[PDB]
Amino acid sequence: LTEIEHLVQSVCKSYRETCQLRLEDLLRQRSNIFSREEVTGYQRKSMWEMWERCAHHLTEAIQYVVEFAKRLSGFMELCQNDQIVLLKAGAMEVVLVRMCRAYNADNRTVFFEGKYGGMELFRALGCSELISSIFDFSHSLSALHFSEDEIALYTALVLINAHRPGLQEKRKVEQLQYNLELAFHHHLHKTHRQSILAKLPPKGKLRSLCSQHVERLQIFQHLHPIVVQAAFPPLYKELFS
Ligand SMILES: O=C(O)c1ccc(/N=C/c2c(-c3c(Cl)cccc3C(F)(F)F)noc2-c2cc[nH]c2)cc1
Ligand SMILES: CC(C)CCC[C@](C)(O)[C@H]1CC[C@H]2[C@@H]3CC=C4C[C@@H](O)CC[C@]4(C)[C@H]3CC[C@@]21C
Repeated sequence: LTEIEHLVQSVCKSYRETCQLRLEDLLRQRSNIFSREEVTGYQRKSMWEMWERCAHHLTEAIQYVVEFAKRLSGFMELCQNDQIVLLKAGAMEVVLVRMCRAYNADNRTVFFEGKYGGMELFRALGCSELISSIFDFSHSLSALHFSEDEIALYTALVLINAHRPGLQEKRKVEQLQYNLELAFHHHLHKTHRQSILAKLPPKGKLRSLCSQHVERLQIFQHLHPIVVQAAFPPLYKELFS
């Protein structure tokens, strides 16, 4: 019918094509949990091996988010400066939101390298407080039981934010943002899910968590540079040095 029903469909399709891990796989695998022996195996790995592994997974996760963004109506018609401003500010925020699908609140585990494990899996990295904060964020989000379409629409909005500093064509970003806001709000009304609005994270929370996360990734990358399977030169250039 309207532009807006079509926009819901195209955002959800973009998400489906880029969600990386299927929800029904993630749910089915919840009973597949790392054994005590497997956990010890991970805890004994070098900090630097765990860093290599996690950095590679995080890179790949960011690439799926970039592909998601590229498929959002109007995103590719933004100027390249603005595309990069949006991705730099938002792509890791989206990854952190996407985690909640892979997180099981019943036992505080995340799907990692084919089974579920708790935060203690990552002991060798020596960032227990940061990791705990990330797990807690996913735990808060878990309680919403976000649907796949809610995740799609919400994460589109994490990216398409006209308030990011440094945008050159702010009105163009505003147009996209308003349409996405309408799509999300329409969809929540249609599905009797508007109750989630008051339960979503305060925006400051996601921003500060992400900033802390990226800061730690930068520290590790300075200490122990990784090989990146780089697909997006303008974005790579902004994050790596
Ligand atoms: O394919 C490409 O070209 C490409 C380009 C950039 C990429 N990600 C960059 C990262 C990383 C990060 C990661 Cl994921 C791992 C190790 C070290 C880092 C470091 F912090 F060092 F950058 N952290 O946040 C972002 C990010 C991206 C957008 N907003 C935030 C990923 C793939
Ligand atoms: C600060 C870093 C050095 C260590 C970060 C440790 C985390 C929080 O312990 C990371 C390590 C690997 C990360 C995961 C890598 C890949 C994915 C798939 C993506 O679709 C959702 C997020 C998800 C599931 C990540 C969530 C957070 C993880 C699970």
